[PDB]
Amino acid sequence: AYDFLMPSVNFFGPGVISKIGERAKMLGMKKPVIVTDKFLENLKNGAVAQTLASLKKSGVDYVVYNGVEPNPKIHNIKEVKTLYEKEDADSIITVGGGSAHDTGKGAGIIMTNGDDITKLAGIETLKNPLPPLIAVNTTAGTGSELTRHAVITNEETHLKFVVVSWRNIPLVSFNDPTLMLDIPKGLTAATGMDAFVQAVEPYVSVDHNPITDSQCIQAIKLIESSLREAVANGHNLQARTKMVEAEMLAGMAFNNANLGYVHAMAHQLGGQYDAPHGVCCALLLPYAEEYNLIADPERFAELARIMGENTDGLSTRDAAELSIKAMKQLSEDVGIPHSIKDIGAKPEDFDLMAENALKDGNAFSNPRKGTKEDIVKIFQEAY
Amino acid sequence: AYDFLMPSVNFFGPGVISKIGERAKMLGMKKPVIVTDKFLENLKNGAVAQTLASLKKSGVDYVVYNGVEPNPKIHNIKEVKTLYEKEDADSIITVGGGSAHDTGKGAGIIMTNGDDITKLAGIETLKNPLPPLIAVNTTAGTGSELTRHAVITNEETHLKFVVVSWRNIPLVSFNDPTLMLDIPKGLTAATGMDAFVQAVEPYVSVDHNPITDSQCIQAIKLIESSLREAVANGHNLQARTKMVEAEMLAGMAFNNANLGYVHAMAHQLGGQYDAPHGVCCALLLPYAEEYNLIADPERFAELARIMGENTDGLSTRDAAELSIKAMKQLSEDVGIPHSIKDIGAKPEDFDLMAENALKDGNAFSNPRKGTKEDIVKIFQEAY
Ligand code: NI
Ligand code: NI
Repeated sequence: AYDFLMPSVNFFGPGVISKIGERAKMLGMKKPVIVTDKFLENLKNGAVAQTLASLKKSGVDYVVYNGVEPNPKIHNIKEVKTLYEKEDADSIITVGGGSAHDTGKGAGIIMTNGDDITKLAGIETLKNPLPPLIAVNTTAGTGSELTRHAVITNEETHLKFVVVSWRNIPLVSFNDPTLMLDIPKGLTAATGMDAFVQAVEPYVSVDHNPITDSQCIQAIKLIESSLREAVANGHNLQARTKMVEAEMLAGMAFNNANLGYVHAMAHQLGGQYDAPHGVCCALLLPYAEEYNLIADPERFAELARIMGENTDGLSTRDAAELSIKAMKQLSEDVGIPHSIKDIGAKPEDFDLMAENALKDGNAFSNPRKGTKEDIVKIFQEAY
Repeated sequence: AYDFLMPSVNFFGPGVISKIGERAKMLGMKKPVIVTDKFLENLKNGAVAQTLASLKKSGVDYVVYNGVEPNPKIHNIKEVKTLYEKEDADSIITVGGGSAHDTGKGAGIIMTNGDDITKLAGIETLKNPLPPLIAVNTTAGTGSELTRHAVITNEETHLKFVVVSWRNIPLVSFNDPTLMLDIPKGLTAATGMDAFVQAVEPYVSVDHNPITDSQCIQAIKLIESSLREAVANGHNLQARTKMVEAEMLAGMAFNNANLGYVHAMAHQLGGQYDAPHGVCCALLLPYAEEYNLIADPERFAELARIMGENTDGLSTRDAAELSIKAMKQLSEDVGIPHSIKDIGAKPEDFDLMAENALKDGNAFSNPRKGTKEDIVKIFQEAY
């Protein structure tokens, strides 16, 4: 009736990378495709270079794929899957942010099943599972290394459809804090807000449960205390670790109870202006939730306490505001723009972009379903 | 460096059973051994009868094993594994309490690897994993359907050794609240305390982490509010559900940070007097933790708040007591005996049983390592 979908093994803390090399060995895998963006291939902090070697070190082969695109295309999947057909892979290893992992998952399902991303779009339509996937992740925000979602972009009506199948879930997650030093200010603030959005969205979600609620708060608790630190001293590993924790505890929950509107709205803005996922999420949250108050502000009371607001003066509805206050404040501390106008949207675009909220699968888990009116009026509120 | 080990799919709420039949089908399995005790085979509330049929209903075979013994023996494993060699199994399904699941896991590992429970005892010594295991569980306490532990008993020195390998972890967990109506007063109080012990033990544990801490409290939060209910109105499903939640949220955490002494001590008493695991755990907890105070009573402050104690008057050490008070009170509400004397132990046995605490692997995760003296003095305190 209600399922809890998490990866079977998740490694954490420093060494987690090397240790997953060992676990990729002890799992009996030989020749995998590595899926990543440009930056990491080019760079060599943690890079791909330090992994490929660490991968060969515990006795295992390798072949990389550079050309991964932000907003993973149906083309990238075909390019990277065919790319390894020449080496006949058994495991897949994705290094990078969200955009990387979704592709790996794309190649994944299609590498086993009938090669057809949209035939495979919807809920759990696949019969076979993806080839053992190991998600080495470098962002502190998106939960994709654990998540059962791969969203693949496709340039026909420039559609963005969803493969929400369980047999996407990776076999092992790995989060080495050190691969996340790569994140510079701008990006740790972006992903760091994204994760946190992912945490409140399900915490108020229609389909939240004990487990969710639980992981969701501690995630925000960990963000309050450790986010701003990482944004200043990106080098501070201790905050870079607990931020990594947050991102997963957040993942755990948002995977199992979905998101509300903040994501449904911000998904549209992210691929109709190509504005970054995390910032368009941060800039929208306080208004998307200020709306959500009426239905369940009893829960924001927690969101607030988790923010470290002393709410024992306030009643339910009024405390729920102080949470919106602190949410909004936090973003202005990590240097997210305060209004949408800055990101460069336009009021003439609002009626169109809002119709597409009805279409985003994630929207159904909002605690309070809203008329075409009030949701456009949220975009105005966003201004 | 730090791993998080949970099953890949866990179902919950009513229907979870039938739904796992579907998932056993959609996974492409044909002929499994079912592992259970007497009671459930004999009985037919949820029984095995309702499962075997529900299993055949989604197109899959079946063969049961009745003779599972409390404190699973090395003999039971051999009996049930050979039992299905005649039908050549592909999946395994265990229905029942902890004693059931440990056996299923035993058969499991040995059904793939060199048939040698103790050759396979220790940490992660196995190379291959167990045949896909699905743990339908009927107790509200032991986490075994998720846990990476199988402890197999063996009558040579009457040793009780541990197969603490990850490749034990089941492929799917299922918790249908309705299969837990079978639990009568005495047993829901026993397991219900056991789970809760499992929750504090890691919450103070040396190797606790954010995820642990998180799941651990909500587990106790859910126990406070819903345990006593289930013990009175065993028929009350709503409390029987949130109790089922607790038991796993507890599992999640105690699997990843181990336990302290309460378990290390109570394990000995459970197989040197054959007294029930849960009650010998409940009767010991307040004293095992009253000792633990000095090292970290800052955390009991939470345990307490999670108990619903208003602790904002008290300082760290004194609040930590009120938690011991409430822990002790809770057990006397669900009708656990207040002293060990009642269970029928003896002071002459104490020096012997205490030496065996040094041997219990779980003991190493106690926040405060204790001399042979103070731990025997805990048994006295237990009196
Ligand atoms: Ni997101
Ligand atoms: Ni136990």
